Amino acid sequence: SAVKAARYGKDNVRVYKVHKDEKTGVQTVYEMTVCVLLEGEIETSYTKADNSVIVATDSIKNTIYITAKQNPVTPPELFGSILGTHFIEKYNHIHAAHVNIVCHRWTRMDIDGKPHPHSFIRDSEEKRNVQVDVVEGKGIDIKSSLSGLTVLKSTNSQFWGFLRDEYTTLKETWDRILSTDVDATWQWKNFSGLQEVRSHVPKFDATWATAREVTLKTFAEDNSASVQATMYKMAEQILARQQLIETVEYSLPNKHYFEIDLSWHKGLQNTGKNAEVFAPQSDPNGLIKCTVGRS
Amino acid sequence: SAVKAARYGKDNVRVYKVHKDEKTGVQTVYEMTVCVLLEGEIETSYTKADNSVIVATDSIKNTIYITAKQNPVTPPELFGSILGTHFIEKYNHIHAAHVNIVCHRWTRMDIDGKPHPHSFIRDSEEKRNVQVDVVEGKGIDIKSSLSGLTVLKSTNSQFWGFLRDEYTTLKETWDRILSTDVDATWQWKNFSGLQEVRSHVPKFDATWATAREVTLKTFAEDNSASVQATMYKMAEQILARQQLIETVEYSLPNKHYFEIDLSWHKGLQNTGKNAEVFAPQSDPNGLIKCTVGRS
Amino acid sequence: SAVKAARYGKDNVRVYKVHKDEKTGVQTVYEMTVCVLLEGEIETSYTKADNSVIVATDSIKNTIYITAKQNPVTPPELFGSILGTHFIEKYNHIHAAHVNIVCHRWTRMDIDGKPHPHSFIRDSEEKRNVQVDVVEGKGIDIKSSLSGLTVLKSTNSQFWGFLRDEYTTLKETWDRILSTDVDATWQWKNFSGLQEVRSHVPKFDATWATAREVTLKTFAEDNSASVQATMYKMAEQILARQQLIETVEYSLPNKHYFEIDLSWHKGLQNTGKNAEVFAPQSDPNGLIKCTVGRS
Amino acid sequence: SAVKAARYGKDNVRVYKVHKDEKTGVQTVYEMTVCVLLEGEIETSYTKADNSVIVATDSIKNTIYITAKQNPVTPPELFGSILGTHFIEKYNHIHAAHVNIVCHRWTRMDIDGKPHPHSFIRDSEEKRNVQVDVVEGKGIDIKSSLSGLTVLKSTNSQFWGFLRDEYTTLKETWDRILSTDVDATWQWKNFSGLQEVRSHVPKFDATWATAREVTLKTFAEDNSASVQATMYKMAEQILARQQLIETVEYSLPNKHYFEIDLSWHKGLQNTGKNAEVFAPQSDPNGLIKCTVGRS
Ligand SMILES: O=c1[nH]c(=O)c2[nH]c(=O)[nH]c2[nH]1
Ligand SMILES: O=c1[nH]c(=O)c2[nH]c(=O)[nH]c2[nH]1
Ligand SMILES: O=c1[nH]c(=O)c2[nH]c(=O)[nH]c2[nH]1
Ligand SMILES: O=c1[nH]c(=O)c2[nH]c(=O)[nH]c2[nH]1
Ligand code: NA
Ligand code: NA
Ligand code: NA
Ligand code: NA
Repeated sequence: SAVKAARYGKDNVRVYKVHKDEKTGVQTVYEMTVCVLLEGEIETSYTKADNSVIVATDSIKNTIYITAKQNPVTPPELFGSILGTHFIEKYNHIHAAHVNIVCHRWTRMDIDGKPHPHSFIRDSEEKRNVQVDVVEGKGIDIKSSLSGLTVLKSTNSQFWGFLRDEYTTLKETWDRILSTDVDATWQWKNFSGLQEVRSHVPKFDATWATAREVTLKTFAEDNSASVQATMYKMAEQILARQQLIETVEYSLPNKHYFEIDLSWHKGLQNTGKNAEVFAPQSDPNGLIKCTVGRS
Repeated sequence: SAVKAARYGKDNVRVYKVHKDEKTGVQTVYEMTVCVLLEGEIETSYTKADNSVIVATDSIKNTIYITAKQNPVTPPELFGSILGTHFIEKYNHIHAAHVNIVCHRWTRMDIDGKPHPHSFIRDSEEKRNVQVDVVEGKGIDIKSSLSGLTVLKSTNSQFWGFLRDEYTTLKETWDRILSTDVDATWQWKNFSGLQEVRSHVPKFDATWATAREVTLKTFAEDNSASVQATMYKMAEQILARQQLIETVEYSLPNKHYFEIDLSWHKGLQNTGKNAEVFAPQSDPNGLIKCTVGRS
Repeated sequence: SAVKAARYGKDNVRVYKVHKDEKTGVQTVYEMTVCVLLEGEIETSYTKADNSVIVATDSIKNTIYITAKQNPVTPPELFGSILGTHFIEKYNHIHAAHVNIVCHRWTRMDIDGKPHPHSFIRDSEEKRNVQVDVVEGKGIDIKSSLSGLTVLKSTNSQFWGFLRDEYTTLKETWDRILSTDVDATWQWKNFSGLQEVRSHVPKFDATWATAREVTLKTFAEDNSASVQATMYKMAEQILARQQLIETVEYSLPNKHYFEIDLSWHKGLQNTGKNAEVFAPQSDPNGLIKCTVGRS
Repeated sequence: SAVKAARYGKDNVRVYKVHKDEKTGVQTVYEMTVCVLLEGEIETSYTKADNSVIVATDSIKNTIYITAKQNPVTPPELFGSILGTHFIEKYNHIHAAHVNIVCHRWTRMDIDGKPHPHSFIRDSEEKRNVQVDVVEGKGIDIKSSLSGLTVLKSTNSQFWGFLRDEYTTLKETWDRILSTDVDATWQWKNFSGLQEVRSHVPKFDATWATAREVTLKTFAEDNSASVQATMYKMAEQILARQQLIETVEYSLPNKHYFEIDLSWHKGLQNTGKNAEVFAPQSDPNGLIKCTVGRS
């Protein structure tokens, strides 16, 4: 037998960092969950019980904390690039580092219409994520995403005109509920190394903001023909607004809300134009994906 | 043997309702999870396989939907009272109904600074809950709560002056992080029946708003001596502002954030006044509770 | 305002203990999750920011580990009694201790038909739990339970003869699937203190075994008239077999499996006697409870 | 813009099937969760709001149930191949089908040492999974796996001889606890179509059994030098025993159990050879992966 691929590291490393402006007294917090997996000339650890080539995963953990202490942790695209570059530059035999970061929300509280200097609220489970692959001699590949953005619109969603055969029972409709959990990923052009990532630092936060804004506005305003059509509209607008992204990927469940026929009870009308009470379905769910690039 | 207590019903009933203003075109959605358990003269179902006394839990499910169709579902204190009263009035042998409702957030989206007429976002997993007990000949007992409100403050939390013995290793501190998940419950005076609940309907939403506001403001502004002291301050202010509540109950975990000593690495200073990077701890956690009433 | 009730402590304390027989070399492991909440003369911590009366929850955590080091951790009824008694005897002003323990399964592996001396498997998420309340001057109250025991029977479950009115759509049936998650609690007679708990130590493991055996055998062999009737049969047999228990409590969901009508497709027969493929329903679910004591 | 990739379908489709031997009366149940995603000439659904090319995901759901009614659902490698082949043969414009199946455990109960004819227990959350990719003109690719197999050994695990630099604090050890959640995947040689999958049907269950047996025996008996070395041993034995598998992939977390130093309390000895009580750590965790193929 032979080792065809191998990677190892530390997962689920929770990190908090605070910044304190001592001249205004305003504090700012950051909280993330980090995973770092390494690749390189490490097969003998597997095949020959040779631990001399292992950078202990405990040491990987320490390195994450030390790196956070000595460098900015925002935007996460930059922090992940710094972290990954460290491993490939420090260890001769380590040739690739894979960094995943999940950013948790801590939004400043407003007290009596004023932003509070050191108090925060978690306003949703939506996450801002990055995947950074640092590969010796091949630069830095970054994928940015938002996930866990849950939305619903109560009307201005349609689904008709689909294929009908002997497996089909679904009725066509011109007015339904649409709800989803948004997972959206934008893939950056390859960067040659950390200097080039630094040169583009302002683009990371602005592109995340744009992706979020485009997603919400398109969802709210599109008289949707299907999930497929709406998500394509989102992707094409993001691409038009940031030339340094190569592709946009959406993964959207269709979280179904079923009409409930009550006419068996005293002739109650609760379907079609009379539909007021619905049954949210936990499973199954549609799952729709697409990757959009430039022609 | 003998049956000492018994209750049965339907759990995890998901319900959506929409309201449509046809003159402005604005839509408003409500989504909840409902549980209904019944008590009464039903022991023979257990002891004698006598199903004639069982209101099927499937029928309980249908009744929830029909009741939502025919009545307002806000505020949840009212809906739960209506639902519970139905069972005890409709079935001679059913003497108590226990209704629990969890309200999920669907907050209207703002698009380009305007509130959107039919699009919504889940801005956090915080819930608004009610527990309504309807007991024949003893009125309606209501407990209202908010839960899942997650907050953090980065400073202006202290913990010193506690008991020190041979089991104690914890250092005193005058500056720490405080983070918690707020669980807060206010218990209403008993109501004689549904007429009296109706008479107080505006008090339910305003009291929820007050409890939320008092919790956030007290958390943000209190230079906290302990979790115990801060939560008492919250409870006493709520009681002072709504005479119809009898008690306020808080249940707060202390979600610990540990300092990380890095001095072993190149003499790095990351403790005390130099603390910038911390390790959020998933477990264990402190758990602090209290029930406050009027003297 | 006034403090009407208060308790505080440490939750989610994970503990492992190993026992090593150095003469046979066999090792035995135990793993649990522990919560300890205290009550007593502690109101001034809440009302007056007086921390002098607080036994720090960090110290409670240390005490759990020290107690596990110095005493047996099985059966959990004994360990919890020891732990709770410690707090009320050591601290004059602490008058009640509430201990909850969740026991996780580590079952010895059999390798080539031989029990392995130091290797274990988690064979299910079923838990063995205890709730121990130690109250100064009122002894020791213990509730033992098993939870997370998930079972299914494919036939020999019925449900007919229930109440039918204008809210009822459910069809009667003489052959259905029955599946549940068993939650079963037996409440011991009050014990006067730790000496009396020690005197009964062998009864704790045997009574847990009996409760488990009775539950599985009754579920498997009863031609069930309803969940209500089957659970009563379980409870009465447990009571008959351990005189020192006062009550038995069951809480059972009915996890529904729905028939799927396929006759719209090529006349396929998949209902009633022809039912082969079913749709497991995640929600809603029936919930059935009862407490049985002795006449 | 242009669509670079697209797939869509139904997720989280829960399915139960029963088999009844009417001559012995023994029943056998199967329960799974199924996902089916399709690819093909469907871009116009995204770009042009052309729903005529969409096989509705609701119809995909119906097809899963109908297919389960008309065909064996074991072994899952066969069922998934049948299901995927259906879509590419039935729809001219659908060229790839991706089927994922999760098999849930329902193990027959033994009552009084006899296997019960229709009663089952869920003995762990371990799953048996398959991923089947059916691609028009390129056959059938199958990946089989077991996941959620949680084990612990209390000794005969070591970790020393690793790289030590200024990021390293971890002590070497010759005796530690090792615990993991096993995720193991074996990739079958490509099959030309459904006829060839049928010809190998007995190999699927036997290879799953072998992979499970090899994993448990190797874990139990290996005096482990590291997670890396132990997992390689497992992979190489599986490859040696089934010539039709091309690669074996393991993904193993190292779920850490920390020693607790108690010497600060009355000189208690609980480290090294005296270690009896340990602290299970929920996070972070090591993560170790490798893919093994044949030289
Ligand atoms: O937007 C949708 N797309 C689909 O492909 C689909 N299929 C289905 O059943 N409902 C929907 N809705
Ligand atoms: O606010 C707190 N209260 C306590 O009772 C306690 N105990 C502890 O260890 N930390 C804290 N903090
Ligand atoms: O065993 C059952 N008990 C009930 O009370 C009930 N109600 C229902 O709809 N199904 C069942 N089944
Ligand atoms: O088996 C192990 N492998 C590692 O790579 C590692 N790293 C670490 O800190 N502990 C371990 N243990
Ligand atoms: Na390198
Ligand atoms: Na009544
Ligand atoms: Na005492
Ligand atoms: Na095809």
